[PDB]
Amino acid sequence: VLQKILIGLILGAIVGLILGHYGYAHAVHTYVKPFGDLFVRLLKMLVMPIVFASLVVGAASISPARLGRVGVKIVVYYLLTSAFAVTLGIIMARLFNPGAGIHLAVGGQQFQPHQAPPLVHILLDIVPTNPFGALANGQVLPTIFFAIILGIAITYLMNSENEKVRKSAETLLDAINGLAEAMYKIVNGVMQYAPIGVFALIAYVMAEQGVHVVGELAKVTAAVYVGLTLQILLVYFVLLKIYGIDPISFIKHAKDAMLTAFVTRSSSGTLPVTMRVAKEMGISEGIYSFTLPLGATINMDGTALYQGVCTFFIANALGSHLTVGQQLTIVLTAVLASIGTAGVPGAGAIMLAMVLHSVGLPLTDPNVAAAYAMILGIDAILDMGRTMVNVTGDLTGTAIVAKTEGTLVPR
Amino acid sequence: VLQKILIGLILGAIVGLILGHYGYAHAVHTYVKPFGDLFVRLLKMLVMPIVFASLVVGAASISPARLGRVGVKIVVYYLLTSAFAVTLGIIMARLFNPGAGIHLAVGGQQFQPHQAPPLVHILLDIVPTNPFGALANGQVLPTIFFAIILGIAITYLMNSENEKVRKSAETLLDAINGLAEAMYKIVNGVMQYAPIGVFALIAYVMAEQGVHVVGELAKVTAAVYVGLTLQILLVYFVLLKIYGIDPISFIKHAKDAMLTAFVTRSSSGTLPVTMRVAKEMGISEGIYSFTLPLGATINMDGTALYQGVCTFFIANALGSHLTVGQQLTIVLTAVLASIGTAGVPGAGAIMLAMVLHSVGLPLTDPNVAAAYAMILGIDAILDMGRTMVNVTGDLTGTAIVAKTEGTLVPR
Amino acid sequence: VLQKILIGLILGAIVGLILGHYGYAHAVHTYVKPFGDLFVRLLKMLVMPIVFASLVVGAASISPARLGRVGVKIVVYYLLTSAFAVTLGIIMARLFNPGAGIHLAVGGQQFQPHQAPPLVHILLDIVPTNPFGALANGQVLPTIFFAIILGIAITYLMNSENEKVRKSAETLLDAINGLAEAMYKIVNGVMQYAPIGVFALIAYVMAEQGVHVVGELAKVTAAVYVGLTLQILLVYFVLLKIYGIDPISFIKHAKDAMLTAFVTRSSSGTLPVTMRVAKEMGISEGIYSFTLPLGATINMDGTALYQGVCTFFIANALGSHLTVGQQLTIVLTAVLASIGTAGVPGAGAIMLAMVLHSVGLPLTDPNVAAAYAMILGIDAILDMGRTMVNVTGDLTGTAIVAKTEGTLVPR
Ligand SMILES: CCCCCCCC/C=C\CCCCCCCC(=O)OC[C@H](O)CO
Ligand SMILES: CCCCCCCC/C=C\CCCCCCCC(=O)OC[C@H](O)CO
Ligand SMILES: CCCCCCCC/C=C\CCCCCCCC(=O)OC[C@H](O)CO
Ligand SMILES: CCCCCCCCCCCCCCCCCCCC
Ligand SMILES: CCCCCCCCCCCCCCCCCCCC
Ligand SMILES: CCCCCCCCCCCCCCCCCCCC
Ligand SMILES: CCCCCCCCCCCCCCCCCCCC
Ligand SMILES: CCCCCCCCCCCCCCCCCCCC
Ligand SMILES: CCCCCCCCCCCCCCCCCCCC
Ligand SMILES: CCCCCCCCO[C@@H]1O[C@H](CO)[C@@H](O)[C@H](O)[C@H]1O
Ligand SMILES: CCCCCCCCO[C@@H]1O[C@H](CO)[C@@H](O)[C@H](O)[C@H]1O
Ligand SMILES: CCCCCCCCO[C@@H]1O[C@H](CO)[C@@H](O)[C@H](O)[C@H]1O
Ligand code: NA
Ligand code: NA
Ligand code: NA
Ligand code: NA
Ligand code: NA
Ligand code: NA
Repeated sequence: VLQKILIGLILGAIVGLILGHYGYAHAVHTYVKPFGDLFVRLLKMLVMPIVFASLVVGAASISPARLGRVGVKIVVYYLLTSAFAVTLGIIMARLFNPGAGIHLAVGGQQFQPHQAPPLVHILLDIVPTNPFGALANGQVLPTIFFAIILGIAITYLMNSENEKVRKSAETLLDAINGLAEAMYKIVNGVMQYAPIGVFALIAYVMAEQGVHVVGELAKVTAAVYVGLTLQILLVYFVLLKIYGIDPISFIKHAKDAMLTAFVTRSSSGTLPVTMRVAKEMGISEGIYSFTLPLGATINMDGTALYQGVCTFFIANALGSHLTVGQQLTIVLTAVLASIGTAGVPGAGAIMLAMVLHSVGLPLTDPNVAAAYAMILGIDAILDMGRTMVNVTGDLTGTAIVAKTEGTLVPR
Repeated sequence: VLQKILIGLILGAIVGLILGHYGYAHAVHTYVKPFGDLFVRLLKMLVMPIVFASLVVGAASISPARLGRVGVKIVVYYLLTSAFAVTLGIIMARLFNPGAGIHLAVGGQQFQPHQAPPLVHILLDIVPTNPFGALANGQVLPTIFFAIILGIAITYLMNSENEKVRKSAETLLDAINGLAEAMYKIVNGVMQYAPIGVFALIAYVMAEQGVHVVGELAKVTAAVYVGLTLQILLVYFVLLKIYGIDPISFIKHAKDAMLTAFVTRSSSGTLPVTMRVAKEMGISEGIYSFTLPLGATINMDGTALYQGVCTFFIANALGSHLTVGQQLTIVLTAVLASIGTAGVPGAGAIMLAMVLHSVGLPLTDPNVAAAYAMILGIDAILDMGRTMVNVTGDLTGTAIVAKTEGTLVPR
Repeated sequence: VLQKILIGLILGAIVGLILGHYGYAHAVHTYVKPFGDLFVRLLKMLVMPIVFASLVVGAASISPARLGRVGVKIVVYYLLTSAFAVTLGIIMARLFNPGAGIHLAVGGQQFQPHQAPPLVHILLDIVPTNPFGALANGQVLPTIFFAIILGIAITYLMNSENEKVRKSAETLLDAINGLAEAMYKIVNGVMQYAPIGVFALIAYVMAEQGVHVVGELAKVTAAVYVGLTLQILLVYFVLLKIYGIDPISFIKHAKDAMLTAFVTRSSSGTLPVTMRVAKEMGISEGIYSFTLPLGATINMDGTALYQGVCTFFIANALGSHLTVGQQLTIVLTAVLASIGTAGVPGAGAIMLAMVLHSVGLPLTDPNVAAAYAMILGIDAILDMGRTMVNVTGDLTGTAIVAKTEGTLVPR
């Protein structure tokens, strides 16, 4: 029930700030957060079953050729929106000018960012050498790959002349479809707990980081969140309408994944809600079962935009000036970064470091590190918004593609 | 066949002691033990399939509400019996006074015990973020959690108005039930090898550690084993009868898991036998599929009792006196310890260290370490008994709960 | 299509050598190899599903007793052919005298070989303590073990008097058989990409290592490849014909796995092709589903032969002379080595080190290391041939056993 999570969101926000103000933050950490973390875990639990099972069923429902057209379409969409995101972040930064006048003292946290594996590696790894391992290690891309191959192959089998082959292929499908159906059913149950979860999650963030949102760090929050707002209005909404979708209808249907993403701060972990949203939008499983898990890992408009704003904040705080040529470099790098970290765990951190280095602000610089460490103080706050844009772009792309594919039913 | 394993148990015991006496222990290690270790592996092999599959089928057979009442009931039972166990160990220690007069020289083995993760962590981890990972990593609690959720959800699906949904849910169930049935079938085969396995296992223990059972270490063995005996007679038997179960009937049915636990020294690894025992007792799968795997990981009366006796042995050997207040502390800590190590691998070692530290005998003390190292010399001997009490308590709880739940058939 | 891969093999070979000669090797590394590596990954992807599923179906189709006779038969075959292989390598070495006159300077690469776990360990580990873990970790032997047990048990279940038990066992079988069928279907698709894959793979090897094949390293290549040829002609062919199989028919059917092994340099990774080959030979799934995965891990005639030739090359390069008694030692050790590394990852490297040490040439000797490092320069070249003999022996054994088992249909 929407009312209820919205109450949880609002109540938790304010109680978090109140308790955080009176230095009862470590109480919230101890006694409250747990109930939030549970919600997250409960959702994450569904991910690898619901992604795998849904895709096998989906991949087997529609023609390979359509799937491939779907793939081209969304990939292009994911690329363009990402590029506009990081761009919009630069604009947002140049307009609001966060991080300026800051003269931080070196010391405190240092980082040695992990290096992104080469692009070839990352592409190759889309193909699992062991699908059972990919499922157990929770690797989404390889799971996507195998699910599709298996689904396609199942369809061939069901067109066999030998009944025995047909029947055993049907059984596997039905079993896997049983699992898919089950995971959607479980989502409905989990979402009853959402109010308590949503409450506890936001409460903790507000109690911990709500307080830190002051001075220049408020400028960053503003720039970021105005940026994120603008991506939704000026990009998604406009696009949705161009392709004959009512933005309000979409929000109406999408609201559940959007709210879950915001608090959960997990694109991956919101997937089950996202995927149910698309189902309830009446989108073909042959589409969203592919696009949404893909988008969840490679399509992060929120993050892109943040990377722009963060690069400028750090540059400002060091008194660096970013030429237009450097601004170009940021966009390019941001786009490449998300491609070249596609499967990689903790890809957000790596990307940022790549983007920062592209304009000569290595995180291994003590002055850069001081600046970064400052903005990290409120990352949870930032992460909520940007995660939610991350998910919302997936549904937008999925909606748009679904819409251009017109009528589409199983074979 | 019972006769046969009892012969294996007895033959192996005596041949182990004979060979061990004549310094042919490393022969037994080399050429005999392997056949025992095989038996253990063969049983362990069934665990994660039979736990998962059985629970899905079970969770789907009975109402959630009943399952929850079942859960409350056994948890309470597991708590009370654990508390009495460790208590009975203290009593057993104060009566027999093991470890007294010992003045060990420092040196030899040292330990740095692993720390137990915080209680919140341990509770949260009951919920797997990846069930395929939990299955592959052999994590029982999270597997229990997911199995139940999946089973419940399958039942909802089978009440669907859409035939297609019903059918695919049925298929998944039947597939999983096939796997469950298969694992029970395999147990029957494995247990034919039990005589050889039981023989080799006990032979090795007697040949290695049988000899060490002398002086104060005999006092410890006595105290422990008298303790373990007393738990069965004064606790399980009495309880069984209060709840209208014949202790001899129970033993008659239970004997197989009891004997397997004793030699196998693995609660987890005995599970398949335990779970077959409960089936042959005619207990609802909706009950024992839940209670027995749970009890197997969190309900260890044998270990609790040992912890009591071990704390006193170490204290005695150092000339420490344990006030009544400290004795209280041991009980509490022992109980908490098993809760706060629920999922954790090598939880036995951690628990003991926690209990020892609770009364000011840290294992990082060279004098404590010398004392502990002494009792470790015969841990295999000790472990046999205590493992068997560990398993037996599970069946007792399961029997009692099953009995209070009265008539119970699938929906 | 055969024509096409043969064109890929030939084209790639020559273009590799041409580009390699003109110092464009790192181009081939960068822009070509990827397409080859993809082919390998695509095949590896099928391995654990197709091995597991095929064996369950197979083990359930034929009587345990037959399976056991099959097992004895192939094991014996695997042992004899291995012994002849390493022997033939010694002969090949004494005839061609590779490595003689070489006086290498110490320095460059050093190795500390991993130690093989004890034989008992390796045998025990055939039995998985967690089959889900064995599947996810891609452990073949334990997967073989469990698949067989599960398959046998399924058959018992299907002879049950209770319909419910029968039906749920059937469903599991059909589901698993669906998966098996699917993997074979996928192989057919993958093999359409083979021409491009085969091209890129060979191109890279020729561009990288083709050039290094000169002087004494040419002598080694010759000795090895003549050896490998001779194993096929004098051993497999002769054996095939003794047991009433036409060598050319066999090659005709086998060619696909042979060519895939050669380029792929992965016995494991060729399995899916190998297993399809045997199916198309009309061999019982109850046989090849067992023998081929087994042979793929423990039966490596190519490697054995190489080990012989490599031991002599190293000995020659150091000016060591190998007595007839030492030559005996090599054979024995080579045979034992493959047994005592059965499941072990990177078993090839370990085996070689064991064999080298058996005659007093430890890889930790800087002079030995220099010699070994030299031959490593062309290992890819060597590996192609020896991998292909490795696979071919599996099909030969499988064909021979299948043939001696006469008519064999499901129960
Ligand atoms: C459904 C509509 C309701 C939406 C409302 C849901 C709550 C959103 C919370 C944060 C969003 C990001 C804004 C960050 C807020 C920071 C709090 C703050 O400014 O506190 C500073 C401190 O009080 C001075 O020292
Ligand atoms: C079914 C009824 C048959 C039950 C019998 C099964 C065997 C039980 C073995 C050990 C249990 C614990 C007792 C430990 C025995 C230690 C042996 C011992 O005392 O030997 C000392 C040595 O001989 C002096 O130097
Ligand atoms: C189907 C029939 C066609 C079969 C053909 C497929 C290609 C086989 C390639 C290598 C095999 C092993 C031989 C190794 C060849 C080494 C190349 C070489 O000798 O080059 C040295 C260099 O040119 C001087 O500096
Ligand atoms: C006519 C036959 C076409 C078969 C297509 C089968 C499925 C196509 C999949 C879509 C391809 C588009 C690329 C999507 C891959 C994701 C990119 C990852 C970048 C890190
Ligand atoms: C079916 C009837 C539903 C009524 C309309 C509900 C619309 C709710 C609007 C939610 C849109 C965004 C949700 C995310 C909120 C993020 C937190 C706000 C702080 C920036
Ligand atoms: C009326 C709806 C109730 C739904 C209950 C669903 C299943 C209940 C499970 C039993 C709950 C009791 C607690 C058992 C958890 C194990 C404790 C672990 C401690 C480490
Ligand atoms: C159906 C007929 C069965 C006859 C009765 C069998 C009863 C056997 C008693 C076994 C009870 C405990 C088994 C574990 C033995 C532990 C080793 C003893 C040393 C302490
Ligand atoms: C009459 C009952 C026989 C049951 C046999 C069940 C299956 C037999 C399997 C074949 C046994 C031969 C040994 C093969 C094991 C592989 C050896 C690995 C060496 C590293
Ligand atoms: C069905 C018609 C097929 C025609 C006959 C095809 C026979 C091809 C012969 C291939 C045999 C070996 C294949 C591996 C080649 C290894 C590379 C050669 C260099 C040593
Ligand atoms: C406003 C909420 C989002 C709507 C997204 C529009 C995408 C339409 O979705 C499409 O609709 C077709 C017609 O029913 C179906 O046949 C297709 O399977 C489906 O993909
Ligand atoms: C003495 C061996 C242990 C017996 C345990 C008694 C628990 C009874 O078990 C119960 O029996 C009911 C009546 O048949 C069944 O309907 C229930 O499913 C079952 O849980
Ligand atoms: C030349 C290609 C290899 C041929 C291998 C010969 C092995 C024969 O294979 C056997 O044939 C029998 C008769 O059809 C079948 O009933 C058996 O299932 C099968 O194992
Ligand atoms: Na994007
Ligand atoms: Na996304
Ligand atoms: Na207990
Ligand atoms: Na237990
Ligand atoms: Na061999
Ligand atoms: Na092989």
